[PDB]
Amino acid sequence: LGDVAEVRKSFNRHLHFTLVKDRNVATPRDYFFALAHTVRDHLVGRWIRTQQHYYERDPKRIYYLSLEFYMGRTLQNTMVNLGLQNACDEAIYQLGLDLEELEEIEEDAGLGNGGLGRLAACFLDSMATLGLAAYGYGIRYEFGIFNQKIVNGWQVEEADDWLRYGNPWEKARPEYMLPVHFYGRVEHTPDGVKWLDTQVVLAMPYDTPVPGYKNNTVNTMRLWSAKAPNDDFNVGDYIEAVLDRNLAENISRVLYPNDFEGKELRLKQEYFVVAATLQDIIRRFKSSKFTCFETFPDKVAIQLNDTHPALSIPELMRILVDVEKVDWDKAWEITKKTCAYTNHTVLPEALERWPVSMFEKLLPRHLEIIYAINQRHLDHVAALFPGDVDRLRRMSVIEEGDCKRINMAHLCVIGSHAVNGVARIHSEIVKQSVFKDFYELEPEKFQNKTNGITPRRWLLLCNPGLADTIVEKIGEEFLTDLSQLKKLLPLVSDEVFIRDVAKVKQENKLKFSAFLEKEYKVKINPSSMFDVHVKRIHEYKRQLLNCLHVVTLYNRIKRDPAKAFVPRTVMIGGKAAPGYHMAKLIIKLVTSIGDVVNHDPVVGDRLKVIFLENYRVSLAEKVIPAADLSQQISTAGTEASGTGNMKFMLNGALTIGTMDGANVEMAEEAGAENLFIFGLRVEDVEALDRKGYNAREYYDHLPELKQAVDQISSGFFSPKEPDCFKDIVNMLMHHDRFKVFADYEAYMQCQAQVDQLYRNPKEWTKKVIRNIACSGKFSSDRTITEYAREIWGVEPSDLQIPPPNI
Ligand SMILES: Nc1ncnc2c1ncn2[C@@H]1O[C@H](COP(=O)(O)O)[C@@H](O)[C@H]1O
Ligand SMILES: *Cc1c(COP(=O)(O)O)cnc(C)c1O
Repeated sequence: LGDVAEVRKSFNRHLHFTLVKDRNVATPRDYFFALAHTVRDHLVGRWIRTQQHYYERDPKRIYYLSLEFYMGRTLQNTMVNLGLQNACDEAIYQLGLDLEELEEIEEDAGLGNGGLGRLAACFLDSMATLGLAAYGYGIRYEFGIFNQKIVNGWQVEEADDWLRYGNPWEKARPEYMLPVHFYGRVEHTPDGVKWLDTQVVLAMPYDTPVPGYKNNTVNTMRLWSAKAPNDDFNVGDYIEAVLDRNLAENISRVLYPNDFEGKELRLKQEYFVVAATLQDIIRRFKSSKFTCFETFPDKVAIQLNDTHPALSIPELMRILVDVEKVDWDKAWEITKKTCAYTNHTVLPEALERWPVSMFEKLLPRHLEIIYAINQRHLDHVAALFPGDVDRLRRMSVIEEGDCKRINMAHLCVIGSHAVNGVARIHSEIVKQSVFKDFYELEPEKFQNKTNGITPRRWLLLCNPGLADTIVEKIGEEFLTDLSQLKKLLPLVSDEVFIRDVAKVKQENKLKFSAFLEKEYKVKINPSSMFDVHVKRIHEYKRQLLNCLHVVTLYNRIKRDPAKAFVPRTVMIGGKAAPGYHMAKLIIKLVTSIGDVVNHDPVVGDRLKVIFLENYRVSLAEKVIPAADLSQQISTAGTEASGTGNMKFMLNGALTIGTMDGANVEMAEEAGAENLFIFGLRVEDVEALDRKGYNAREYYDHLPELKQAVDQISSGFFSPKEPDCFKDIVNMLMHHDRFKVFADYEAYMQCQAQVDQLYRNPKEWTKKVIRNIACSGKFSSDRTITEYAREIWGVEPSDLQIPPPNI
């Protein structure tokens, strides 16, 4: 291989010319950067051609607007999409360095927070792999969300300085800079509408390449960085200047801030993307090779990932009507046609709203436009449904209450040609209840796009073991098209293949066990069940339900210490919101139970509790390839979809969960007999809510529940602070809105079936091979082809990029 040789040549010249350092003064970070730069060079060749090919063969451009972009680590994905993974592994070894060591040096891209963020990052790869003409638009947050640190068993927020040493992937484009306008006043001149006396913030773009698997199509991600305009002056004009400089800087500083009026910043953040993005979008349309804006809805697609970029609608109206001199009605039919919405937040309350006063002050022009839109619309409603006063209020963009407020979700539907849902079941609720009146008027608008996960990151990267077990028995083709996993369905009875499936899982379990032993300092039993419950630390996610399970499990080994019980390694990961009092207590409860269960000799190795500190995109790639059991035990009627569960199924993990969200469509895809479904279903939940839930009906009338709960309340797990979980008890007893005790029995007797199925080796791995065979639907490429066809009006892989030279 001359590849292995070539990688070694460029690494040295990068270290010597780009980094300007010799091996004698180079840190492992200097070694990562030199490697990262070598891998980036191979992307550049495609990138330049891909972006010039789009200018040349002018296709319709897709624009994914999102605040969240949970990208994670780039190096590994980049060299796998380039096939150099093996050549680099050999070349890095040849330089007396470990690739795995360098990969761990790389920081997590502090651009996401949860499911919405990863959704974006997966989608971005799929569009690239499917040869699409797409772009990712977002904010270049400098400090991300935060780093989780468990101090004395509690969560401590640490600042994420992931840009301290700088990203070796992103390329700054200060020449493509744009102005974002704020505050000021409006004026109606004979020429047009003019927005003057405005405060200006600079938008500086940073582009990061998005490579496609195998294909020469490498897209671009434009993330904007807030900067302030430069310059006689007094103290009053010095202090305001130095303050304004910094205030602009904290727009692209931290994701989802609280500060209490850090609300205006969150609004400012949204308009910073919207304005910057759209000006750049339009610029590309008019800067295209060879009255002008008629071809706009045929050459531009704008997907509004949740209510965050809801301002794109009145902003596009603004730019077209006030700047481009376009007719309102012409520009409005364009707006509707060039905009598509997606709703993740189920039930009409988590739906984003903003006071009119706050809009009156910050975006006075956008308010006029929104007011105008929410009239030409209401008048059309008064045409179809005359005299219906209560429909008008139910459908208005402007809401009433303690003060007038603009419902951004209404504006998203009124302004979009297609509104979609994340899961079939969820999507129906969006139609039938969330936007009931908008649905009747236009049912053809409302759609569904079931979410997906990229098979490269969530399989080829993290679990190459399981991948190669499918590669030689099917052929690589399954990586392009995931539905080809049903081709291994007749291998449910193949004797040589079944043991080779568990061979991979165990070869992964040991690697993660070593990580667990080294980092957390606990004796890990690899022969035990790898129970996992990694997600947002929230009450509706029911982390406490899994707690109660391990409490009874601990008491069962204390009751019958002789009994040969099924060994486990209960893993609960995730992060609590900084203000969330209850979720912080929940993290403490897990650590309190662990400091009891792990530090006990009667228990030994048949039970280990371990809270996963700093659950990220990098950590998920470690835990999921080595996980036996997967928990998605959320209260039914809450989880809309969820993408986590999908990563497990593909990596050979039996899921436990209620009949809600992604669980419904998985049990539909693989059969409810092949998944540990338990607890109340949506209607039973509805019925219990009709009954009027009481906790004492469950606490007084149970043996091992009473024990487990009065253990927590007594302070059996917090001996030095016996009243530590007072608020946890008081909740589960009086103000528990996610019926935790109502699914206690159901969860445990379900867990008994889980316990017995794992007692048998072949029948567990047989039920597992069903899950891997049915995961095909849950491909991100499937969702992207569905967006490209049912919404964006584009042909997948119709425009392919040829191999260039120099
Ligand atoms: N006049 C032009 N001739 C050839 N390529 C261009 C031109 N303008 C832009 N491009 C391509 O488009 C990319 C950057 O422009 P944009 O797509 O507008 O961000 C570069 O990769 C260029 O190769
Ligand atoms: C996949 C993923 C999620 C989403 O999982 P859910 O169960 O849908 O909440 C969240 N966070 C990280 C870091 C992930 O990798």
